[PDB]
Amino acid sequence: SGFRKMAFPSGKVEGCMVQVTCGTTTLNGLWLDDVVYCPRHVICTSEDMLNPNYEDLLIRKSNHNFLVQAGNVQLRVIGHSMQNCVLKLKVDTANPKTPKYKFVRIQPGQTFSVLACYNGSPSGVYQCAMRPNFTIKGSFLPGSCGSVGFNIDYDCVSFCYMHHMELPTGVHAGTDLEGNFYGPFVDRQTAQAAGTDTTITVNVLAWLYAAVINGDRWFLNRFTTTLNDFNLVAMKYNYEPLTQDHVDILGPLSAQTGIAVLDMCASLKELLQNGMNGRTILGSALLEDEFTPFDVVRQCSGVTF
Amino acid sequence: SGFRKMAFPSGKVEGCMVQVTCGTTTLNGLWLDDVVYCPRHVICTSEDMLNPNYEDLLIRKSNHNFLVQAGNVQLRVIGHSMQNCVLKLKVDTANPKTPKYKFVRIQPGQTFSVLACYNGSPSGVYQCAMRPNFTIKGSFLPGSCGSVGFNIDYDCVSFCYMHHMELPTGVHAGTDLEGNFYGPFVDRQTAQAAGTDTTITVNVLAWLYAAVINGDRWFLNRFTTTLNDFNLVAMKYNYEPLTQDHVDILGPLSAQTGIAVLDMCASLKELLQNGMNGRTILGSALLEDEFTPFDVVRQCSGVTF
Ligand SMILES: *[C@@](O)(CO)[C@H](C[C@@H]1CCNC1=O)NC(=O)[C@H](CC(C)C)NC(=O)c1cc2c(OC)cccc2[nH]1
Ligand SMILES: *[C@@](O)(CO)[C@H](C[C@@H]1CCNC1=O)NC(=O)[C@H](CC(C)C)NC(=O)c1cc2c(OC)cccc2[nH]1
Repeated sequence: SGFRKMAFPSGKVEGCMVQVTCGTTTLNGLWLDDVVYCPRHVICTSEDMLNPNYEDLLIRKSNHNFLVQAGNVQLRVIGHSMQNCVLKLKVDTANPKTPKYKFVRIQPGQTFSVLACYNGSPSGVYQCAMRPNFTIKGSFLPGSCGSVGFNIDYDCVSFCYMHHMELPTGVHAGTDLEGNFYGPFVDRQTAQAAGTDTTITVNVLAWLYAAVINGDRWFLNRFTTTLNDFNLVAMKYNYEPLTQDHVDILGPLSAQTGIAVLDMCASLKELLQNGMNGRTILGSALLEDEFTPFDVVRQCSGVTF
Repeated sequence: SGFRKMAFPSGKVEGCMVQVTCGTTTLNGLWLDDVVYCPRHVICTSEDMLNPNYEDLLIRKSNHNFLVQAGNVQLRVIGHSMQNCVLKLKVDTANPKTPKYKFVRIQPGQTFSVLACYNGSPSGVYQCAMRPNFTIKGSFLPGSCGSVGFNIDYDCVSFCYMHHMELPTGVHAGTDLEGNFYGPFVDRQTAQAAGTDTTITVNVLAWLYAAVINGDRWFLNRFTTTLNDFNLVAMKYNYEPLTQDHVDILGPLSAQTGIAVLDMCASLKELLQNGMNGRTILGSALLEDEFTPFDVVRQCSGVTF
């Protein structure tokens, strides 16, 4: 039993974390096979960051301009290409620690593990969720650019995020491993705001099932609601609408506890209208939306990786 | 910026997790060099765990009664012995992924990272804190015995916890890597109850320092107390008394903010006596206690490994 914010074991990613230096800028790279992936603004100077023409700046660079570091071993760049905001540095040596990998673009509401890195060395691992406004509530310091977000299925690591910047509100934005930004953000040194951030509803419902599975039942009530009537109240409190797919995903959680999904919705409806009155749920004074139904099932059901 | 629970990179510990089977019972083991460490109750069947005589059970066990597997590959046991509640199995092969390691016994309040494992395959990693009643509020499922808790100091990995059981209350208990239980618990199929939990006072002070390092400093009292006077008032609110390593460990955080430890102690006593009056600190208004002063230094500074 128990329920913690759990990230995937990071060992498969640590073997790919390298250091990419170009000029006087240093960030992190992901060394898969004979390619090294890193944010493209490593090639930028301090003056270039304001308004960078990247294909312009990239054409003015060469292979020997990039300093790639893997441990205490300098990796030689034998070629360079650019895919959106991601730089691709081909090297002479392949990574023996390359796992089975894939490049996916997660949908908002999904979760992934972040391996915070500085100068190509892993600092810490933690779990994030892609918020509906395509930002993440991460923990990043200058030099964390190039850190990747990931999920592991069987022995396959599915990369989905690369860190790029920090918004003025403390949240963070980045790209997938193809270079496409999550959200309306761009890789320039400007103050960028995001859209209004809604609450991932189906994540809150799975979190409540996790509390019931762990013996916390103070929030349940003897009422039920229709899917539309719940979405009507949920929309009023800036919650994403619950879909028939979301209800289907919560199926196993409803089966284990015997509480219908539409029953849990009446509890979340009550919680939004009345508050928690100073009590806690799973030790939290707030409604938590950073756990997917899989995250709860993989913990509470007993699934292992 | 961004502050959240952050676990150590689990790669170095991943390469030390193995499977230990005795008859029909399977748990997890820690393989460092040519010795595998695991809970001693692996030599038990279902009815053996009720009232086990561990010295009498080990006398009827041989080296070939032990199945040690790295993945699916078996490591032959060339020697077995017992230290308290852990089992030591000498293996014919030395682990090439063995890092520089240590066996340490941590104090209630210190944090570590748990790498949850099932059948020798790491499942997830999360940060825990040792509660003052010597339990941990973990997240374990059947087959998780042998999962280790650890801290990383530079290139050294310090092992400090080996999981053993789950209390009726939902929390968990275990031993260090020397076999000695944390608390008054024993490895048996017995209903065991921990003592009354308290708040890790040194950890809320580091968290208040973490808030001061950022924006929130609204709770600064401009008052002081003696170490003795605060300890007497803190115990009246189910808070742990401050020891000596507590005051000295808060040193770097006090020098960074210029706010003395005893000055911060009076700010916290003001928050215990009159509450927070609907004000929030670092987001959640719940007085977090699972961040050590190192967790603040390590996160706010970007210490890598
Ligand atoms: C990378 O590590 C550098 O390659 C760095 C990581 C973030 C900054 C510190 N903490 C982080 O998460 N990324 C940046 O510094 C980026 C630069 C590229 C072009 C994206 N810039 C920002 O994150 C940034 C710039 C500004 C700003 O200007 C003006 C004004 C307000 C906020 C802001 N964030
Ligand atoms: C290990 O996997 C056993 O190898 C197992 C892990 C716990 C069980 C599931 N989740 C866990 O954290 N450990 C145990 O089963 C131990 C075995 C002891 C050390 C011999 N037992 C318990 O954790 C346990 C026993 C009892 C109990 O009795 C009956 C009554 C109430 C709670 C309880 N927990």
